[PDB]
Amino acid sequence: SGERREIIRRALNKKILVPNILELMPAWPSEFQPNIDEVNVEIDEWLKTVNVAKEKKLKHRARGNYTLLAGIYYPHCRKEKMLALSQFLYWIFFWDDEIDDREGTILCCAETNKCINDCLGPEPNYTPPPGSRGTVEMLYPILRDLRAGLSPVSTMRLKQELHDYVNGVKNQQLPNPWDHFQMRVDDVGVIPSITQNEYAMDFTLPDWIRRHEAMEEIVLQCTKLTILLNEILSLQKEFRVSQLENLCLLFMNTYDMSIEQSIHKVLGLLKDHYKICIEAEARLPWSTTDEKLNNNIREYIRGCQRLATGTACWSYNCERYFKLSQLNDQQELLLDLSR
Ligand SMILES: [Mg+2]
Repeated sequence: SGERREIIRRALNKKILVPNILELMPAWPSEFQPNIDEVNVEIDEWLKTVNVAKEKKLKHRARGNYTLLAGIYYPHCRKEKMLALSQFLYWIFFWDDEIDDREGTILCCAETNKCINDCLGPEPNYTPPPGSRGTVEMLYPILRDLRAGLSPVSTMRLKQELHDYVNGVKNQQLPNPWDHFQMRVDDVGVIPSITQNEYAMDFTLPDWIRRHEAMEEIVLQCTKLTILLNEILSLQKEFRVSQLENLCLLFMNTYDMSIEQSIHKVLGLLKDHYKICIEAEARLPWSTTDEKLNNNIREYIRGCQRLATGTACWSYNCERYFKLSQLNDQQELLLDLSR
């Protein structure tokens, strides 16, 4: 932790201009669900019922505005689907925030995993146990509404992915950068939002295509790309609260890279994984005859891409990570690791 102090020292008050990450994924457009505004109104009415601190809810609604993120993740869904999808993102940010006490983390993950089993398992019960904490209580109806619009095929995936997320977060309690990177792969809750594209677009991907090596690769690359652009876009926010386990800082620590080189290395990894992913599209088992099947493969991988581009584009349109003033007229971001 002299280790800590030296990272803090080597990056304090550094200012780093970041190129528009969207440009690094040039073939993948960002779009906006056209009913975001009417959904936020309903999301606003709904949040009044959520047993979370009004001031915590508003900070998330104002600076996070996760309905806008859902609208970028699922820009082509119908508005009726937007409600549950948005509700889901408020849950995962409230829950993730409520964690960031070993005893209390263990207890909360156990209750959350139980909620997931109770809602998405084979003997469903959508009634929260009495005394449930607010971030667990709210999840019960949200998983129920999502389950109502998924096939059991997609349901089963969302169940595992959520469990994986929860258990991942329970298991986070200076790491080698590659160690940090890989556990974020088998943790971060991007893959639940790939599966929720099935809910949004009212289709199911057959397991046999999902297990195909190109499809798995595409999911892994878009998960990796989401993590990588998030490592850069969140460096300011986490450095200021001395969350020093950020891939950039960890490249600084392990390899004695400058922060500039470190960010630059992350930007190259992005470019690498973006081309790996594009190449995987050629190896997908596209059908010669089945249009609907091929329309299902297309929407699925569009959800994968939109998760990387959407995470970036949303971050460029909300204040969760930096103040939007920090963007120049080229969507370039001046990080300011001042404190
Ligand atoms: Mg982050």
